[PDB]
Amino acid sequence: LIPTVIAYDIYSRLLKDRIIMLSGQVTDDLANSIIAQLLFLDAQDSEKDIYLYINSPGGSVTAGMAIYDTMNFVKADVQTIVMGMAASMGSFLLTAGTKGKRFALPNAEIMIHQPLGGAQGQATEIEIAARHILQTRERLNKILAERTGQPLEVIEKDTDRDNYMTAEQAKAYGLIDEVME
Amino acid sequence: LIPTVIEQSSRGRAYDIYSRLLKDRIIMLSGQVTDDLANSIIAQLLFLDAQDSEKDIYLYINSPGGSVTAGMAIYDTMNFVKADVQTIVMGMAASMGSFLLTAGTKGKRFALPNAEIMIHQPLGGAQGQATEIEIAARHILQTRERLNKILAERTGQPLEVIEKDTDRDNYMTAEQAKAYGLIDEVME
Amino acid sequence: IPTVIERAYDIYSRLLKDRIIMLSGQVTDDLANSIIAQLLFLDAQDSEKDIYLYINSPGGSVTAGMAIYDTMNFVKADVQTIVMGMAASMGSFLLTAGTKGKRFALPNAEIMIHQPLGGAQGQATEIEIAARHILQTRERLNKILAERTGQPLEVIEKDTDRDNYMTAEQAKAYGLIDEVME
Amino acid sequence: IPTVIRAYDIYSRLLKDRIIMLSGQVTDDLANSIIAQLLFLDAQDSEKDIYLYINSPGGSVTAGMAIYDTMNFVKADVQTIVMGMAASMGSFLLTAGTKGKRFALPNAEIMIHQPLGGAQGQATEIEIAARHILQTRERLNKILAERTGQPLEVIEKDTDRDNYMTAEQAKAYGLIDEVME
Amino acid sequence: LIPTVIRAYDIYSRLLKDRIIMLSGQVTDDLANSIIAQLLFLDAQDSEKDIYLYINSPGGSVTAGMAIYDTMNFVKADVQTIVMGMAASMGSFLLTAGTKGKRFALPNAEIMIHQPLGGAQGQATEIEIAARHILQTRERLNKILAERTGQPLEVIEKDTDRDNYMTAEQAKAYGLIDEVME
Amino acid sequence: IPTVIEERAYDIYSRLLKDRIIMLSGQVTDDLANSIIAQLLFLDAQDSEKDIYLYINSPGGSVTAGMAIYDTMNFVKADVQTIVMGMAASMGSFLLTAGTKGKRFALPNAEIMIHQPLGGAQGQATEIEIAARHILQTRERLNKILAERTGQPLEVIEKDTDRDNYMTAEQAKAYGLIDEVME
Amino acid sequence: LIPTVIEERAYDIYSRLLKDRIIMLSGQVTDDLANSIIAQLLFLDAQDSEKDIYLYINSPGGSVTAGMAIYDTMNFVKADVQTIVMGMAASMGSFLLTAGTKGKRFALPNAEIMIHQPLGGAQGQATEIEIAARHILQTRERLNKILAERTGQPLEVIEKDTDRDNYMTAEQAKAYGLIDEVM
Amino acid sequence: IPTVIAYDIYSRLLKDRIIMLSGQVTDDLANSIIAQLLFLDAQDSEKDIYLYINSPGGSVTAGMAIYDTMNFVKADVQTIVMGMAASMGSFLLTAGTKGKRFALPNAEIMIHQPLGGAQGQATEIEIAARHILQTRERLNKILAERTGQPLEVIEKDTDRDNYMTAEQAKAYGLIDEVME
Amino acid sequence: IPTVIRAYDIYSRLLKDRIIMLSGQVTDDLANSIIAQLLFLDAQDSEKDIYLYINSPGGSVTAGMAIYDTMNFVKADVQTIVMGMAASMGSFLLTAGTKGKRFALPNAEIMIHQPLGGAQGQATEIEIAARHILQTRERLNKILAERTGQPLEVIEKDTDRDNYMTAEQAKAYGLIDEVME
Ligand SMILES: CCCC/C=C/C(=O)N[C@@H](Cc1cc(F)cc(F)c1)C(=O)N[C@H]1COC(=O)[C@@H]2C[C@@H](C)CN2C(=O)C(C)NC(=O)[C@@H]2CCCCN2C(=O)[C@@H]2CCCN2C1=O
Ligand SMILES: CCCC/C=C/C(=O)N[C@@H](Cc1cc(F)cc(F)c1)C(=O)N[C@H]1COC(=O)[C@@H]2C[C@@H](C)CN2C(=O)C(C)NC(=O)[C@@H]2CCCCN2C(=O)[C@@H]2CCCN2C1=O
Ligand SMILES: CCCC/C=C/C(=O)N[C@@H](Cc1cc(F)cc(F)c1)C(=O)N[C@H]1COC(=O)[C@@H]2C[C@@H](C)CN2C(=O)C(C)NC(=O)[C@@H]2CCCCN2C(=O)[C@@H]2CCCN2C1=O
Ligand SMILES: CCCC/C=C/C(=O)N[C@@H](Cc1cc(F)cc(F)c1)C(=O)N[C@H]1COC(=O)[C@@H]2C[C@@H](C)CN2C(=O)[C@@H](C)NC(=O)[C@@H]2CCCCN2C(=O)[C@@H]2CCCN2C1=O
Ligand SMILES: CCCC/C=C/C(=O)N[C@@H](Cc1cc(F)cc(F)c1)C(=O)N[C@H]1COC(=O)[C@@H]2C[C@@H](C)CN2C(=O)[C@@H](C)NC(=O)[C@@H]2CCCCN2C(=O)[C@@H]2CCCN2C1=O
Ligand SMILES: CCCC/C=C/C(=O)N[C@@H](Cc1cc(F)cc(F)c1)C(=O)N[C@H]1COC(=O)[C@@H]2C[C@@H](C)CN2C(=O)[C@@H](C)NC(=O)[C@@H]2CCCCN2C(=O)[C@@H]2CCCN2C1=O
Ligand SMILES: CCCC/C=C/C(=O)N[C@@H](Cc1cc(F)cc(F)c1)C(=O)N[C@H]1COC(=O)[C@H]2C[C@@H](C)CN2C(=O)[C@@H](C)NC(=O)[C@@H]2CCCCN2C(=O)[C@@H]2CCCN2C1=O
Repeated sequence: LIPTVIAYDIYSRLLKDRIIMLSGQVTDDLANSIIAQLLFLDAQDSEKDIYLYINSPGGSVTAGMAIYDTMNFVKADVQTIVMGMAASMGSFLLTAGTKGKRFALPNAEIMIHQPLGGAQGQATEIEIAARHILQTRERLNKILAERTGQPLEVIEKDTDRDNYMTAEQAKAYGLIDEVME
Repeated sequence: LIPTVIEQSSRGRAYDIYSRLLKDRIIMLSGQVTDDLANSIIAQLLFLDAQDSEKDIYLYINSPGGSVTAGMAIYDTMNFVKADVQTIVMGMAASMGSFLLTAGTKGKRFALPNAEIMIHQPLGGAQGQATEIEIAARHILQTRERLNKILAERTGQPLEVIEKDTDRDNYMTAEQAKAYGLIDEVME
Repeated sequence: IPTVIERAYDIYSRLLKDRIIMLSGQVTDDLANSIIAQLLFLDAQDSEKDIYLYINSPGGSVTAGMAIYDTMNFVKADVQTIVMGMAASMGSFLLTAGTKGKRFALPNAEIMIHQPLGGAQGQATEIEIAARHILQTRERLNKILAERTGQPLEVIEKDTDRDNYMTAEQAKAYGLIDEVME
Repeated sequence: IPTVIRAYDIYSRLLKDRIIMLSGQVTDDLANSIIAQLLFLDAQDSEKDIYLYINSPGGSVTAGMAIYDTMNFVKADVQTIVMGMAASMGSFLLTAGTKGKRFALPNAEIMIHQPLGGAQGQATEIEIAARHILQTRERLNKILAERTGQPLEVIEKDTDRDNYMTAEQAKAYGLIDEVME
Repeated sequence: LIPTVIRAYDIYSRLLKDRIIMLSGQVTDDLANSIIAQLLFLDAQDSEKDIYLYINSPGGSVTAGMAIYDTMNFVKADVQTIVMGMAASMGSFLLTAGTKGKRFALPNAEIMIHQPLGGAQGQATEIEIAARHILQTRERLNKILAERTGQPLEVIEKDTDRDNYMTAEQAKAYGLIDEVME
Repeated sequence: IPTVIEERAYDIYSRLLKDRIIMLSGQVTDDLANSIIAQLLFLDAQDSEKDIYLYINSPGGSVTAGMAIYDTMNFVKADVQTIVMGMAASMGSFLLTAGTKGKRFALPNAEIMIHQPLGGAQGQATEIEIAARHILQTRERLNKILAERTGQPLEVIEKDTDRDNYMTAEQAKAYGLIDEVME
Repeated sequence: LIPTVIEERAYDIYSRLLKDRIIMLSGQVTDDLANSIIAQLLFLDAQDSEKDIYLYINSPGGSVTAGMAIYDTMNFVKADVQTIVMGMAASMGSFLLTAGTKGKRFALPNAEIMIHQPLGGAQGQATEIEIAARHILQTRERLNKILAERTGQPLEVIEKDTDRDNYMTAEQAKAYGLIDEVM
Repeated sequence: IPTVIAYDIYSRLLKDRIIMLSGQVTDDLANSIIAQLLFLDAQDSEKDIYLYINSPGGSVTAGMAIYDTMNFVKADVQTIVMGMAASMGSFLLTAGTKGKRFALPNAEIMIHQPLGGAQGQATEIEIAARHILQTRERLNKILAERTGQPLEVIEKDTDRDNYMTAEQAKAYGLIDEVME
Repeated sequence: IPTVIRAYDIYSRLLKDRIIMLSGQVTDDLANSIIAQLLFLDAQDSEKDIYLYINSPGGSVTAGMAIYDTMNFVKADVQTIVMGMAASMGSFLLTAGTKGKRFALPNAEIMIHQPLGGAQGQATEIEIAARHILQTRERLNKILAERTGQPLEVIEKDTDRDNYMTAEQAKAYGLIDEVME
């Protein structure tokens, strides 16, 4: 499945030029790999930018926040380019790229919505899970407000249901800085 | 299952066959278009344009289609790189496969003589509350409209013709696809 | 299912002799057919005496419900509705369709209103057709609710956007029912 | 299924008054019951009407055509009332009621579309199946044209995809004669 | 599911009092047993009055069908056959087995004729036995079709090679039935 | 299952049993065997001078259930006529040919099949040897009975039951399984 | 499962055969297999278009479009492609066998060759089924024309002969025109 | 799979012209065996090839592919059964070069008729029946040649599963020697 | 599976010192590996012994016989040590080691019993399969008789049901020569 060039596998070759591929569902396993790569790249050289290409429908909130926190932590600027899709945690990591350096390819789809979950058990247990997810929504929304410049109450209205945006629409909304042609 | 080839070289080389073809700027797009496939193709397109933007890239396609967004990722990458991207369909290019075929640089889109090409409308699914279904319907109709506009540009056909011709599964011969504008030449 | 006694009825049939219909569980085509048959039979037998429709239902098929709704309005007899336990979705719709002044809830009944649920699969065109259909279904039901409750249509839309659980007292205040019976 | 006092089950009591219930999916089993009932009622008295109440999403084309052919066979007029839903073969049977005696309750849903099927195997086998279903579409559409007064080419455009109609829309179109309030 | 009519008969039993037999759905051993019992009972009761066999069937077991076929020919009474909806495979075979001059189709009936279907697994010898058996079955059924229709045997072989759908009128023309009844 | 009126109301099979007809249809199981046996016994008690009619449409089934029916047919004082309609295979054909001689019939298009017993064994070598001895004894017993019922010599019955052997009604009359084909 | 051979260089056995211009087409024809065969065909022609390519076939068939991709590639490359069937070449396997350069299509003496019509399925609305039927009939017609050209048989003979599964001996296939010699 | 000093053990045996045929005969196994036979003949047609067989059989056509390849190569192909050679396994055993077909003393050899299945219309079943009968006839003729037995004996003896001892198989003509 | 330093995997290192590990179920695949190893080691040097460590619950009769026949074929003496368990074909291969050189670790379990099998179908087919498995039992029992010095009829009585032995019991019986402490 994965070609080699002269000897690196193609993804490792891209990493030599400070490119990280974030593809598919955001899981603990993917997060661990992205994080290792971000750390390695910042140790090697904190003056040169990192490029994070994103094509993801989302996934684990916590796995995403681990990547998010690691992006903010490294000294180097992290540029983000969405290609294809950035939905849910994918769009959250897109908008976390260093401001001025968050891009979408012209036909990318960006989607924002509320966190999804489940709770089962006694009334008390369901209340604890409800509190937890609502706190998670509130924390992510505050971050979105800061990343976009939109006020908090606008982010709440706009994430109530699945909200699909064009690359241009996302630029207008504040999620990205430029559409690259 | 995947054979390897050796190169008698003065610096000291064993490639798997697909990697040997990539040395000569050929990319194989085979099977269903998924996020994993898209990622590989995109990496390969980027790597080849970095290495040399003056020399063409050759994208061989045999695919029944797949993810619209994965496809659009590849489409946008083809247009991004400085190098011309030639496209050859062998066997089948259906749905997103045919869309990528016709996205090759104009004048350099080919079909092997017995290739099947098919175009249709996007497929999807939605479940839930009326409002959730309305959102999904809007989204897929916007996706149809965007892909149709690009097809109009890529083929020269007017938009309203593209709409009538993608309403149902539309199979074409390599010759029919040349006539229609999807490709430039049938190669013997 | 117990029997009572010289004629011998099953208990539900004995209640039907006194003009009581039990609507229990999911609203399906089979249940609708039975309810409708019972409504018709009771009206033929005597249109001057009221019919009592007891409801404990989480909902079900919109069209099966509408069949029952239309039948309730068709028969000359007044149809009183009492909710016991639950009336959700098409259940609450049928509750509020009872003759005005004769729609009741037992004190600890749960009433719920929301939007129709569905699914669509296939080509963009097919999805559009299904979307139009379910939105038209939402609109037609919401207009009927507006009439039944006295609430304006736009209030009904905001209030059915998500699952909206109500107390018997809250439902009386909202106009779904007329009285809470102790 | 409740009983009423001779002691009848409720559906059998309605049959004494010449009402037949067609509910749920049109299968061979359902068709056989409806057909038996239709035949019985016509034998018993051909001067008095039969009332066919329909709530059905459709089903077998051939099982439907068995009912259709029987409705036309019996001397007695067959009135049809849709309550809830008449889709596909359900709507076809609705419109087959005697003209002037086809009704809908006010909130009935009526749907018309083209026949559905499948075929598997050799090219020859697929061709035979394709010819068969196309001939079935053509026959049904001709009958619909007659039943509605619409011209054949209108019926073809209008059954191309799922076509949902209001009771009022169906009266306008010719499927039914009256909406009963 | 099955209504009753007033002595109190279930609807199928009431039709049997007037010498009508309903053959509906798949032809199985169970169905064959019922049809056969009914045919025998009716002939014992009165051999001078006709029997009416309504058919709506996609076919089924060859041997179950042959049991019904042999019984139809055995009884002294004429057996009229009417197809309504579908008579495919063994269904169409039993349709055409009705007494000549009294085999009917309703106008929109579908009739289908084809070859027998089967399977065999095992040693070469076992597969040869099974092949010989189903070919002999085909040949015996085709001979009887030839006789019932007036078509020569080699025409019946060409025409049953693949699924062959016929209109009521086409089936009249071919000899399978005598009249289309309006 | 339809019902018929005489005012007495029988289910159709029970009406046939009033006239001494027993239906053996489908697979021969312990449950079916129990019903057939009860009916045979009842009919003989009621009157041993009048014949019993056993209609058979069966692909076979349990050897021991079949043998229960066979033994009961021979036990009862009344003659048991057998008519095959459709199919009589394996134990079905064995019961067909067990009818009283001179009164075994086939409808003209009936299929009759004879073969060897089928079985299975799993476990230790000793356990499989036990099972093999048992099924071979079963084959030998049934073949002896078939030889007597048909008039064929044992060695012919062995060659002819080695594999599935389908017969026409006429072929089964020629072979000795039945007495007449009834038109 | 797959042994290796030494020459200071170590090849897996299939790769060693590819060094001598032999391609193995084994098992079902899928998009994955087609992609591998095609890569190999192109690589070998680039490396030297004057020396022949040897395509060994043991396949029951598979995807029509995957097969056509291999077919079109065989015709594209400058080098002659010899084809040898060993064991089986059925459906798309026999199509590829007969696509080898004329004069250089072989069968091992006990090879089985089978030709038939394309297989498929269609589900949905009448319109959708008509589209699918048209497509598969066009596919049959295209393949049959090619077979006519490759064998010398007239088109109407190819249509009668592919109506049902048609198994041929190596000698029968030589007689029919699908191959040139039995080796 | 252990290594020796660096070959994997099967590859080390192939350096000495030994091919292992183990387990079910499938298209994948046949492909590997065939590649190995071809490679060994190209490398040297004067030195023998040794095919060790432990197999319950499998695909008739896969087997015939191997059979035809054994006869094609110029080198003599010796066959040794160890454990089992049933159905196509026994057919390949007896295809080794005459005088060089062996069994280890406790080997089981079994011959029978081909197995198959058909489903569908009477015509389709007839086609399948003709095909499997032709396959039986072809394999039986080859067995007759390979063993020296007359065709009619091969037909009676393959009617049902027929298990043979290494000594019984030598007496019958399937192999030449039992090796101790 | 660890490696040790040339760099061998641990099993390959043991094979350099003429040790073969027979572990788990005896299958065609396992047999093929063992056989290849036995052959390789005899070609390399027929004067030095081979050591076959056994921990196996048994498996395929024919696979086991393949290993048995190979052990007898090779010029080199094959020592056998059971560790843990040698049941069914495992114990058969244990006792096939060169006499005087068959060992058990003190707490090894040895088990002998009869062959297991199955047959389905016609009486004739079952008789064939019964004859075959009885001939297999007789052939194995004869070899056990020779290997242990017990008479055949004792072997038959003693393999009739599962027969578990201690290392000491197995020495007494003749299956092995020594218990090694
Ligand atoms: C226990 C035995 C009687 C069971 C009751 C059936 C009944 O009331 N059907 C409703 C129609 C209906 C069906 C449905 F499924 C749901 C629904 F909401 C309404 C009905 O028509 N009631 C009539 C009396 O019945 C009839 O006239 C007849 C005879 C009866 C055996 C069944 N007719 C009907 O189905 C039809 C077709 N009704 C009519 O023809 C008349 C004429 C104009 C159309 C409507 N009709 C009426 O409304 C009559 C006139 C006076 C009031 N008026 C009923 O109550
Ligand atoms: C509604 C009434 C129907 C009940 C009839 C049952 C019946 O006919 N049983 C068979 C035995 C039998 C059972 C079976 F499961 C299978 C089978 F092939 C045969 C029977 O024995 N019939 C006798 C007359 O009936 C009896 O003597 C009684 C009384 C009855 C209530 C049931 N006896 C029996 O079960 C037994 C054990 N029969 C006997 O004990 C007598 C005495 C000597 C031993 C056997 N018997 C007979 O054979 C009698 C004398 C000669 C003929 N002879 C019957 O027909
Ligand atoms: C291990 C490395 C070898 C890779 C081999 C690639 C190759 O041979 N492609 C085929 C086209 C093809 C693709 C496919 F997917 C299936 C198939 F059957 C055929 C090809 O066109 N070969 C050319 C010569 O090679 C090329 O010109 C190049 C350069 C190379 C890096 C890959 N070019 C191509 O892919 C294409 C598209 N070929 C061309 O662009 C030329 C120019 C005009 C359009 C078509 N071309 C040809 O037909 C050339 C000219 C004469 C014949 N003519 C080849 O044989
Ligand atoms: C062996 C190494 C192979 C790596 C090649 C990567 C490459 O070409 N990325 C595309 C961006 C892209 C990403 C993607 F995921 C999909 C896609 F279609 C396109 C790219 O930007 N190419 C640049 C040249 O490279 C860059 O400037 C860098 C450095 C490189 C290690 C990766 N940069 C980027 O990812 C970004 C963000 N590009 C830029 O920073 C510049 C500055 C302004 C924004 C966009 N840029 C360009 O377009 C540059 C300027 C001129 C054209 N222009 C490229 O071709
Ligand atoms: C409501 C009660 C129904 C009772 C009738 C059943 C019946 O009609 N059986 C068919 C035979 C038959 C069985 C079957 F499973 C399928 C089938 F197509 C046909 C029958 O034989 N009818 C006879 C009259 O009935 C009988 O003679 C008797 C007595 C009765 C209790 C049942 N007999 C039979 O089963 C048999 C074996 N028939 C005969 O014994 C006579 C004598 C020679 C053989 C054939 N027989 C006749 O054909 C008789 C003589 C005159 C015409 N002739 C019937 O109609
Ligand atoms: C790592 C490389 C070493 C590979 C070793 C293989 C080996 O030892 N095979 C056994 C045969 C055998 C196969 C099997 F699958 C199971 C089994 F128990 C035994 C073998 O034959 N050993 C011979 C020496 O080897 C050979 O002569 C050759 C050449 C070698 C590459 C493989 N020959 C064989 O397979 C055959 C067929 N053996 C012979 O031809 C000779 C001639 C008469 C028949 C048996 N032969 C021998 O026994 C030779 C003669 C002296 C003793 N004598 C071995 O030890
Ligand atoms: C080629 C090797 C690549 C390894 C890259 C490691 C790295 O970048 N660690 C992050 C911490 C971190 C961990 C994590 F799991 C996620 C995440 F987002 C961030 C880091 O803090 N780097 C330091 C550099 O100095 C270190 O101590 C590094 C060296 C490395 C071998 C491991 N240290 C650490 O684990 C941590 C935890 N660093 C510290 O604890 C220091 C001491 C006080 C607390 C915070 N620290 C720093 O902030 C140091 C000093 C100033 C900035 N400051 C780094 O960048």
